[PDB]
Amino acid sequence: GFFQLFRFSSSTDIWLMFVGSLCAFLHGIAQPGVLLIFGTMTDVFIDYDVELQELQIPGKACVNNTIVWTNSSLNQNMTNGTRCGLLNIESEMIKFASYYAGIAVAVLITGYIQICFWVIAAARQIQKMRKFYFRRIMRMEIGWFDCNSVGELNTRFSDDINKINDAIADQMALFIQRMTSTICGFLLGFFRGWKLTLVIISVSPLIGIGAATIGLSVSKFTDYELKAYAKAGVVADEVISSMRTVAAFGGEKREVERYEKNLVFAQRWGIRKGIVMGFFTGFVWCLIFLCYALAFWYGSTLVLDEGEYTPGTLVQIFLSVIVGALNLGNASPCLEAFATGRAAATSIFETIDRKPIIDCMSEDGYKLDRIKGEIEFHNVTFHYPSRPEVKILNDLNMVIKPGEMTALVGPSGAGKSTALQLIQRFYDPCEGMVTVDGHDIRSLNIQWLRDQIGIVEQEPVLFSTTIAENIRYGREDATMEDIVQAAKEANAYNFIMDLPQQFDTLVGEGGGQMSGGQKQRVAIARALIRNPKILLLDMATSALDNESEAMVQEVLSKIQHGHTIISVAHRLSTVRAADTIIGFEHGTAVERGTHEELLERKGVYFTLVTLQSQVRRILKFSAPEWPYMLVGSVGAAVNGTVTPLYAFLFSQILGTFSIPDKEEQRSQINGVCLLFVAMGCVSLFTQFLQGYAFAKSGELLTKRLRKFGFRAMLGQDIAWFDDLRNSPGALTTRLATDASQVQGAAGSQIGMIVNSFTNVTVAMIIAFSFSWKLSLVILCFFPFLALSGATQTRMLTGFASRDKQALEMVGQITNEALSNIRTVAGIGKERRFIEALETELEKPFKTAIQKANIYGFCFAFAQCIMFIANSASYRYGGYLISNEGLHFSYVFRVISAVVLSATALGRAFSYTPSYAKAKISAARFFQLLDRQPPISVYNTAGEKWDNFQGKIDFVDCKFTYPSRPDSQVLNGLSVSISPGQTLAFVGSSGCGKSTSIQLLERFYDPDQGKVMIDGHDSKKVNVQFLRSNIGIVSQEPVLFACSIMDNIKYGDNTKEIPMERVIAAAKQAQLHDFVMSLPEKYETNVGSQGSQLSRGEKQRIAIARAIVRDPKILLLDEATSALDTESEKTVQVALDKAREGRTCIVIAHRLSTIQNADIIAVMAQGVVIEKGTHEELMAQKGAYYKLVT
Ligand SMILES: C[C@H](CCC(=O)NCCS(=O)(=O)O)[C@H]1CC[C@H]2[C@@H]3[C@H](O)C[C@@H]4C[C@H](O)CC[C@]4(C)[C@H]3C[C@H](O)[C@]12C
Ligand SMILES: C[C@H](CCC(=O)NCCS(=O)(=O)O)[C@H]1CC[C@H]2[C@@H]3[C@H](O)C[C@@H]4C[C@H](O)CC[C@]4(C)[C@H]3C[C@H](O)[C@]12C
Repeated sequence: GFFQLFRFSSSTDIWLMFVGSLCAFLHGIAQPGVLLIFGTMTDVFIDYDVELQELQIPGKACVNNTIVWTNSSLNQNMTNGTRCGLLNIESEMIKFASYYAGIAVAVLITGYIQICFWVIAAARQIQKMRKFYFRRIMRMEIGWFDCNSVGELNTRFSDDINKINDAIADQMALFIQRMTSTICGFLLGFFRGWKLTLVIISVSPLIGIGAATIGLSVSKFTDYELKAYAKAGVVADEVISSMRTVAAFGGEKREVERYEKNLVFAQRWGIRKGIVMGFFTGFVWCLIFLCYALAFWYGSTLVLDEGEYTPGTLVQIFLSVIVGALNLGNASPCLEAFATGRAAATSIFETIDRKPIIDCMSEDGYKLDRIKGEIEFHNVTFHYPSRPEVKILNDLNMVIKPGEMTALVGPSGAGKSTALQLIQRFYDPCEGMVTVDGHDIRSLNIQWLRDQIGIVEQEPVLFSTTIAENIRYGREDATMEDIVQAAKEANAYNFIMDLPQQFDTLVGEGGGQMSGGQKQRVAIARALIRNPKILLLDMATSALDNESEAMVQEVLSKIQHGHTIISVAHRLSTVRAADTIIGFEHGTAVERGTHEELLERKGVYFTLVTLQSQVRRILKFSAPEWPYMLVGSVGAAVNGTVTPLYAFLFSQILGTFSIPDKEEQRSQINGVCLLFVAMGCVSLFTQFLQGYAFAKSGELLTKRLRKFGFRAMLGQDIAWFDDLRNSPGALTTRLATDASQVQGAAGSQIGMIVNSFTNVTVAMIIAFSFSWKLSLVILCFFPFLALSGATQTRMLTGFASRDKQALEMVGQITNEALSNIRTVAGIGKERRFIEALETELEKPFKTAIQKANIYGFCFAFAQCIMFIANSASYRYGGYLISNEGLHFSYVFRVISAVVLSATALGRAFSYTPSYAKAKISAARFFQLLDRQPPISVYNTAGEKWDNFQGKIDFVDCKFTYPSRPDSQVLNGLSVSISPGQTLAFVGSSGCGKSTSIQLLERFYDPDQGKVMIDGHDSKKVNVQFLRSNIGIVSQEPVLFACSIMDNIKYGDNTKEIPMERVIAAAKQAQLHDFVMSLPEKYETNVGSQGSQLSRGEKQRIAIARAIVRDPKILLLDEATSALDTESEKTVQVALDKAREGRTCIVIAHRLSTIQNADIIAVMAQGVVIEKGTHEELMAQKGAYYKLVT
């Protein structure tokens, strides 16, 4: 519902929203209410000019000029005596100039209450809706998190509640003043004259449809432009990310064709954005100017003869129906903000109240002292609440006698993580209650249950604090003398001394965190500090480095002793010294014995061991765009004069109700309300042209500035893609958003700087030609009105709404308590993370009570400055009607041409992309285009034409990784070759040998120690002619968003694009029978949407992508890392076939790949020591000799 968004309001938060309600009803009557003054004020100007200029003729009775020449100082001689000083102008303008000055004060102080008492009174609810939501989201099960994301529960905390902030706070008071001004705008048009407002009201829904689709079409075309660019920004976001393989196959010159062709969709919603917002700006415009010629043409007849409308109330019923039909349609961009919020709060308001099964309640249970360490599982059966169509635990039965160890052993997945997880009560058994020393796991306090058990996880995860209270989370009572007791027994005390500081070393997450073998040593102290009676460690040393494996398993196996331990094993050589291994095969704990009762029986421990335990820059660049920017700047000089030519002409029709002969008010008033018809029906056209051409110039620019941008980003060094800051998740935001900022320094500045030069010139010239002594009063208020035109269209600096970067500290304390929810529930309490959010949630609240009276202020001073500009300048205008002798038509033409072009000179300076961020956004593309990287594909290709035959010979290759500071030395070595053999590097692990063959292409170059191709050097061997003859294969395979054949097709775009060699390399590369076992012949699309392949049998595409070429050197760099050796043997047949006449370098990490082939040189320092074939690894140690020793 919608009025259910107002729930979380205390009693002091419904009165703070009610004095803002009747100050938004009371501000919202002054916009048609001030027409009551201007109605009756242009009638006292015009009842004075009649008796002035009728006295300006010595005509009819000159012995008594009707009344005038002092016939009021007599006694009773005035039978018609109105033509005297009855109508004193100067004493009447003071009776009007203090009418505006009262509205100016009573709209400054109610335009401040209505928008300070709705941003305060609705940034006080969200501090309570973003707080109940996080308190009940932590009391869920663990099962509710298994079918919800982390990234979906983190846009429903900062991106979704920021939509029911926009519906409650700002757009509600600023709605109800746009609704009580379109009620009083029509009703104060009826009560004056009923028949003269009924004709205008028939076109009044046509002026309001057209002005409700300008506001509703700015914030609705950003749904399309994100959804019409990203059909093409998913092509150049999967080439920059997979950048190693587009280089080595040479598809640089053609990949930008598949991005240029996909790009015109952004070129089409850009041109149909400056038409719809362009044409409908004219269709409002024309319909105002054609409506002035309907209330002054047919409205003249009623005031010309009828007489039942003085000409004041002919411009007062008319200007109040117009201003009550703009404000009707203008309340539609905020009647969208109500329904965006209403539809998007159904997910928050559901999660606030669910009351699920297990939680943090301290009532319903039986707290039980003296647990004797009894664990019992009755006959259970279990289902995950994500994939419920399986019985994971199939009728389990196990007992755990207290005192000593207990194992739990499976083949590969039998009771991997679920069987150890029921006992600390994360999930519930649907049958078979499980019990601990009497009564079962339910009917107990969960706060009591989770204090005995202490778990050691698979992976170590640590919170962002320091190592003092990263241990103190378990059992908060314990002291600094007592933490170190567990910090030594877990063997971190020798890490306490050798540390840059003691007990405050902020290396939790925002510091330099250490290795997993010394992160696992922190969690043991968290589990020992609480004095537990149960232990549970589930593959503790699983994802870490095996050097640490020795010392951390000594702490579990030998140091820990004294009570129950239920510990599974990463490998069974550790769990041999056990009490009762209760391992199993499927679902039911079958063995229940030691290794000697299974010396005669099968089990899964006596089974498994036999197979495992055996600016001028822009305009010159926008060169072909001279026709559109010229027709767009002739059409921007005609609708820049329509703002000061209206004011020259409205005061013309407002003066010719003071021409004395009654017939002249039928043909002078008709030949001026005919110029409005030629002013609307032109500005319906030229407003369209000024919007069409400038959304075609700067659109066809920014389609072309992406094509030149994406080529000169593609063909460069590999050594700056892997630079630190411009990572491929943040380079394609420089090419999506940042390439449209340049549009505001060529195309659209011309439509502001010539739409202002023929605006604030023709307005001054009309102003200064008539009354230069009145034009200097109102021109003092001139800068303060361009602020009321730049705020009327509303993105003034004064919104202060880019304080999202104070919600990032809130957005990190909510992520490190929800992305690791396994280790918060099972360890200690989540009570601190429902006290470390609610502390932190003050700093965005204080910056939404400091914004609530700056946007509160500058909304009112940009609303009371026109009403005081007419107060100090109609006042002085009456000083000149009566004393200095000018006409009354020359006040309306001077006071209204510098304010009618003072609001339009600031309304057009907010509809233009700013210029500060467009003179530097085009200053980083113009350096990206004009950049000369030292190695690149686009070079004029020389230094070529050598018949290769793979004679690639190394001489002392010292290397650095000269971009990323990984080391200062990578291993220098020198290996020669003859064509047809192997280099076969095996040895060190970290960046020593694989760098040297990632060096092999034109990727990196040696600073020293130059290499040869055929006696040449790889600074004077070109990139294009070398790379035709290599063949690489990578570690992670990557296949593009195409079919099976098309990636096989992708191997060579250099030649005539082959079909003939796919058949010859189908049965060679061992895919000829898997390409026939498919749902379709070759159109199996495996990119992003179809059924995904296995990496173990995607390698067979990754090898086969190379061999469609005619390579002279292979680069078999680190394939075949599939963890199932059945599928490894399938591709191991495939690597053996890509040989017999081709140079190879195969690293062969798993040593069964080929051994007797050729030399083995690299080592830990990588020095060439063994230039020898495989028979020389007996007297000196080699690859196989180390693992057998
Ligand atoms: C009629 C309005 C003036 C009354 C007013 O001040 N309302 C309160 C201001 S708000 O609640 O804070 O927006 C103004 C404000 C916004 C104006 C519109 C917007 O500026 C959008 C375009 C701008 C074009 O230059 C003219 C047509 C137009 C479609 C404008 C017509 C008209 O002058 C509007 C509708
Ligand atoms: C007259 C209307 C209300 C403001 C006003 O001038 N009232 C005079 C009384 S007082 O001084 O406030 O006392 C305003 C509101 C919207 C305005 C119109 C819109 O801004 C659209 C265009 C804008 C062009 O610059 C001028 C013509 C015009 C068609 C405007 C004429 C006039 O200024 C309108 C109709």
